[PDB]
Amino acid sequence: RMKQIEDKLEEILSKLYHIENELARIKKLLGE
Amino acid sequence: RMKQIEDKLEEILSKLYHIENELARIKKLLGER
Amino acid sequence: RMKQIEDKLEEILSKLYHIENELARIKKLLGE
Amino acid sequence: RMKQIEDKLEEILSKLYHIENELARIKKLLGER
Repeated sequence: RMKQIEDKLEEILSKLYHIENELARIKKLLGE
Repeated sequence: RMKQIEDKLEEILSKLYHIENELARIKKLLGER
Repeated sequence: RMKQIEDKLEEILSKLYHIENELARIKKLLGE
Repeated sequence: RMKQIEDKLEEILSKLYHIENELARIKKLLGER
């Protein structure tokens, strides 16, 4: 059951990368 | 405990989609203003 | 080794709650 | 795989502290402006 966990974790990370890109766009809209 | 883990996984995944959608609304609000 | 994982997961969640509070403060500073 | 899991846990935990700190800088920037 490691693999079903690792799978979700990968998916979790990928959300965090997508969040980082939302915050890159936002920081630029903000003048930083 | 695996069920518990798996709940916790999902609960994290939901707060992530919620986070992403509150960011995406902030982003739209700054892009149109 | 479930418990060492569940532990980190709890900790992960707690970060996400803290992020939500950062975004509550920010949304109000933004007029929403 | 547990080592892999444990790496992945930590990698998520780092992007979380990084996320939190970029939010905290945005928050300061809007509170002082």
